[PDB]
Amino acid sequence: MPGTKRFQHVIETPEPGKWELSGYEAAVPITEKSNPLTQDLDKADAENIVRLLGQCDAEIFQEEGQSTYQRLYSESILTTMVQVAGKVQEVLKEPDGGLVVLSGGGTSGRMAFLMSVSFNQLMKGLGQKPLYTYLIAGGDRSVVASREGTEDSALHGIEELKKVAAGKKRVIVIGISVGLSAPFVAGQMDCCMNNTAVFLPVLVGFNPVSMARNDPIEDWSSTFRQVAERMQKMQEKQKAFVLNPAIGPEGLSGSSRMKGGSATKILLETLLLAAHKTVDQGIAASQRCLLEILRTFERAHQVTYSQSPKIATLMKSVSTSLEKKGHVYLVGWQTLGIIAIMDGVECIHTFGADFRDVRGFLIFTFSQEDFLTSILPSLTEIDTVVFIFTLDDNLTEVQTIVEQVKEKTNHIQALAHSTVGQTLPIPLKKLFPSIISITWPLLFFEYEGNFIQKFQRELSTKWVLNTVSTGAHVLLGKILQNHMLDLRISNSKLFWRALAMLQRFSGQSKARCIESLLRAIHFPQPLSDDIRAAPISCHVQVAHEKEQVIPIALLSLLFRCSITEAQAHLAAAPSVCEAVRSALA
Ligand SMILES: O=S(=O)(N[C@H](c1ccccc1)c1cc2ccccc2o1)c1ccc2c(c1)OCCCO2
Ligand SMILES: O=P(O)(O)OC[C@@H](O)[C@@H](O)[C@H](O)[C@@H](O)CO
Repeated sequence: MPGTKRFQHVIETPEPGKWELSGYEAAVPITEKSNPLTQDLDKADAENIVRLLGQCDAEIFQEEGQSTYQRLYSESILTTMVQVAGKVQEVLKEPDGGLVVLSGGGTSGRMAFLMSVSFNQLMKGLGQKPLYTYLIAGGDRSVVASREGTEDSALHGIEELKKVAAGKKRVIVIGISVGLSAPFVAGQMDCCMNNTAVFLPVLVGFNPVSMARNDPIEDWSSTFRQVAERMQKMQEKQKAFVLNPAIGPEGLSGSSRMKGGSATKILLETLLLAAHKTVDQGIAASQRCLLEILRTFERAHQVTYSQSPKIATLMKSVSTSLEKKGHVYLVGWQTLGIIAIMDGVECIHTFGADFRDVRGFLIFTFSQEDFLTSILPSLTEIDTVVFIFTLDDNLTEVQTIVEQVKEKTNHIQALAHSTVGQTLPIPLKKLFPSIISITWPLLFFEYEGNFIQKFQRELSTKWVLNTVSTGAHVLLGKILQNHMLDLRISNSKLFWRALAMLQRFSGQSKARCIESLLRAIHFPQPLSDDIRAAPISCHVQVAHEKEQVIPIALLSLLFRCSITEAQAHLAAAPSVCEAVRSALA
């Protein structure tokens, strides 16, 4: 019947109690799974939220058990990392005509960007010409914008890759997709494989290839799964690589900006730095050079979450200011400013939040007086301002800007990174009562700009900010168990996540979930055979423009009622979250 093909890949909803014996659950990609540790995230207080997320984050470093998924520390992964270092090196030895591309959509593209800069700094620092570039879905503007719609075109990925790959002779394309999901990346990998004289593709993500997306890509003939399966075959001859450890599910189901983004840095910085230090030593990269770096990153989780109580506090003050319709500001210097801005933007699509609700600033790029004159005026008793810097920063810029803000608001808080035995100028010190200071041991660093110190701090800040922004919103009751029910459908992945969530929370059939979703999307238009047969992009484009789509679909199912009825029931309830919560009961 119409819509049969569009929806063929969808698994049937399991009967009550057999979620598993169906094999529905064994098919849920790890990156889409519910994390058992957070099944009551919607009840944890600030302190537990920090603990549960710090624990989810810990799973990146957890080793493989004995019939189960390879992980970061597994020998198959580390060995692939070695052989990939190997190949970066070949390009490091012939810079002329050589290029290294790091590419993803959304947070994967964001991660790509940071790391491209870093490794270009390192090559510059040695007086060599920078060989790194990034690519992000929607172009460069996406790096600091919520633009969830642009990951959906394979042609567009291939375009940008063709652009940047100019008249280069040797090109390493590291396609980064956490879910092994983004059509943007799928197209690049496939293009690399049709020209391995020039291209070497390395696919990075955190699902088994058996769980990679297998739904049709609208501008492309093969699926992500097929693309990845073919890369895996080429790996035996070292012409493609698939680097895909399991890190376990996200604490907020499907929120791959968290662990997936963190693991992406951890994995690739490790690997790239190894390749660099070892080319200079004229020695092959080895599992042992990778491990040193991996273990430093693992200390970095420990170090970072040593400050949990102060993390939970800042969480409370972020959450308060948002429950009172105030705003939260994130002010930080160099690369940590950038990470600040990434976190705030991501709250827009992740939580349905205003750009002003949690916003980031670099000293978006608003310098000292500029920020003092324009942003500083608009503050308020209930707002929160957050300062994020190292002690190698312009601490005279810092204390000034804090001085002004202190009058306009008292809920200030800071996150400061020091090597041991650096001290905080006593003015600054007096301005913060419980400060989140994170002090790092000394480590022997090979290069000019201490790139290993940079990676530790960026990562630790990411964890802190992610855990804060995410927990702030959970506290406001806006998450259901460990799902964001009320998301904006802005791409095909998110369409599938909505449909899966409808099956999960209603328990009702596939066909009914699909119908209720399309009805809620296209209302006031009824279901026609055209709509049923439409490509998924048509549904996304209409759904993107609307509110409460998923809650309305779910009410419809729960009350076995029409869209008209569900909408009017929603409007006659204190809140979305109450309407849904009470219908589920
Ligand atoms: O397009 S799919 O091949 N893959 C997506 C996916 C794969 C890899 C990374 C992210 C997302 C997906 C597959 C999938 C299977 C079970 C439950 C949720 C699911 O989400 C797909 C496969 C099966 C699906 C489904 C979608 O829609 C939701 C309901 C379950 O049936
Ligand atoms: O890396 P993927 O699986 O291809 O995901 C790419 C993007 O959808 C993803 O990063 C999204 O922007 C984030 O909001 C997920 O929290």
